[PDB]
Amino acid sequence: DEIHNIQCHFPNCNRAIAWKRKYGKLRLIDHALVHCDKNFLKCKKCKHTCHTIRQMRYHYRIFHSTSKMEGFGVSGLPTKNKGFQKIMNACFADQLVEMN
DNA sequence: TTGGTCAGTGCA
DNA sequence: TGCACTGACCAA
Ligand SMILES: [Zn+2]
Ligand SMILES: [Zn+2]
Repeated sequence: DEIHNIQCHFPNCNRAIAWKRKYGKLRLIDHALVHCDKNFLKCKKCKHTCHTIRQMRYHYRIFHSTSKMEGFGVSGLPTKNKGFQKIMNACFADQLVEMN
């Protein structure tokens, strides 16, 4: 369970993500969403939507300073959506197989 | 300012 | 096991 870099397989993406098993899937999903033009992340306190989990972290920090960010793991994401799955499998298909 | 990254981990 | 959340460095 030592940190190893996982190369993103999105076309022309040169980013690798440092990864180990305790981390789980979320930071890989989060990087895959950088390549996504849909807005699958929906705020639970207002109508705002955005592309990545990280952007939603920044949204709660700035716009909902007294709220706890909740339900933004795998279990709370639209993992059965076909467009979502396409982006995931374009980036980290090997690591995001058992996502559902 | 925005937020992509690393690093981290208690508990089911 | 790995989920789903924490704090923080630093590029743009
Ligand atoms: Zn990538
Ligand atoms: Zn909001």
